[PDB]
Amino acid sequence: GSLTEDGLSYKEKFVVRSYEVGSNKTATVETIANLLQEVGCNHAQSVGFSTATTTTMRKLHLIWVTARMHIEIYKYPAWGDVVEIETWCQSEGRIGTRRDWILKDSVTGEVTGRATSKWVMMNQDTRRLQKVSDDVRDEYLVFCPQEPRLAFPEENNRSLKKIPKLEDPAQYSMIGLKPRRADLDMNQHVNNVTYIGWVLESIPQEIVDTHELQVITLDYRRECQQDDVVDSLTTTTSDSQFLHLLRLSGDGQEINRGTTLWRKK
Amino acid sequence: GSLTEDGLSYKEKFVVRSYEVGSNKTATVETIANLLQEVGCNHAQSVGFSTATTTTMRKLHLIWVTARMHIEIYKYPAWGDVVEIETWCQSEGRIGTRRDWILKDSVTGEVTGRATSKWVMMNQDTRRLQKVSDDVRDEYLVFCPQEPRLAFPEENNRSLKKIPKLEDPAQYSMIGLKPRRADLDMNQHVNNVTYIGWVLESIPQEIVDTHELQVITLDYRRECQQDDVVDSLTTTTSNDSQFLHLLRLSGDGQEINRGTTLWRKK
Ligand SMILES: Nc1noc2ccccc12
Ligand SMILES: Nc1noc2ccccc12
Ligand SMILES: Nc1noc2ccccc12
Ligand SMILES: Nc1noc2ccccc12
Repeated sequence: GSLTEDGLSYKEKFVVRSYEVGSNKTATVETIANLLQEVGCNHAQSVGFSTATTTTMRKLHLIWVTARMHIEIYKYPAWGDVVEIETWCQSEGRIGTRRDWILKDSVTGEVTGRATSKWVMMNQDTRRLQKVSDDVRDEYLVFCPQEPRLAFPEENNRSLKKIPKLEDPAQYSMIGLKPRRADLDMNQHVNNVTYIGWVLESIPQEIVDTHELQVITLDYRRECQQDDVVDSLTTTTSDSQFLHLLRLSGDGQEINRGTTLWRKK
Repeated sequence: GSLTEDGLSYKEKFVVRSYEVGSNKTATVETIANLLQEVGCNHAQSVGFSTATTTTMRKLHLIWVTARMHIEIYKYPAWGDVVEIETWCQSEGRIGTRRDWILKDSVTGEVTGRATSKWVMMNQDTRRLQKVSDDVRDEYLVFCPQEPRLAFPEENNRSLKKIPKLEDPAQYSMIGLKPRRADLDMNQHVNNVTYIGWVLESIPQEIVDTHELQVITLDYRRECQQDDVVDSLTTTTSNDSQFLHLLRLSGDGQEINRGTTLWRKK
């Protein structure tokens, strides 16, 4: 992979692996989400982030945390295909930052997918959110394009729509989901992609067999600890559309809410 | 990746990814096992296997299934490091075939790991095992070296040791493990690497925090179906710690796997 000529975005090519594909022999949405996080990490490393916190963030024990992930796939790359992904960051004032991605077929150059994410600053010890200071902002502004560059430019598009809370009883559910060591990242926290997999666990297999996932929007509210147990709830709201909720199996504390849009194969 | 000059083995280089590493910022044994299966698939594709069954196997509805996996790691590659893996197959008569792997640091060229696996032929529909026929053997012999080439050449080496059955009560356990869609392969069967992860779930976190996994041997006896629930059992059998492992169905206690692990103090 490499930073582009202007040093304001990063591109990397990936060959889809045998274990990364589903029954259609194309990459799963979890493989795509893993590749988006990989190209994001390689981008941070390439612009100087130590092995993505700035000097002032490390001093104040502050970290970036995902608030929302939104992915739209037009065509999933097949096993053996090369997919090229370009990513960049942009500040959205004191609220936080946005990381965007564009996925392309390396052979044709056509856009096969796009993604966007909202990141907020959190104190790693107290878990208190807080806005972005001018000192922190000034440290990372030099790595972002200044004119707006949006993967989702359309005025008030799917990536920015408010998501309601699923009301009991859910139409479908998958209960007692627990993370194993492979679900954790290098910091022993549950990987963000695991939550996407858990959301998808409550979609009936008949939908997965006759449809392709087109759009997924996920809000992150609270993290699942290594010893927590999760229930995944889904209700049809309609192409098929679903409303999703992940909550702790015991007291019902919300961890995530989301929506999915599926296209008939 | 590419077949070597003689066309009897295959090599591929991998850059270790950020999500593929554990708390030590080096690749997990499950990432290594996934890379071994990836280089194995690329080897089958390179020698002509359709997207690894031969013409006669497809006609008879026969497939290769793993009976045993054995992995020994000297050094786990760090995040961003390039690891080179070489793999080859050898027939072991009518019993089945063996696939071996060698892992190397691409920068130094030193051997950082090795692995070996035993594969048996099974009818896809009835699940009945069988010896390999001469017709099937003749179709894949041309892709294997004829002189023995062993990743584990040693005399009474660990890769061929018989594994006993763990007796209740287990010292440690992790109950109610279920596969999710990411645990399935392109044929909707549980991926072999998932079973390694489930075995490791019952190792106490204190061992994982103070030791590095050196050797893992796993026998495969029965597959976990998409709607089955598994219990992972572990008992210490021992600077080094050794454990005996058992995976069984949560309900009736039907064995799916048995294994052993060897851990060295960090
Ligand atoms: N999950 C991630 N997407 O982009 C990133 C950039 C730096 C670190 C983590 C990520
Ligand atoms: N990892 C990063 N690359 O560019 C950035 C700009 C702002 C915040 C983080 C990053
Ligand atoms: N899991 C595997 N290791 O090697 C292989 C070769 C062909 C197909 C599957 C595998
Ligand atoms: N996938 C394969 N590459 O070489 C082989 C030799 C024997 C059996 C299978 C394979």
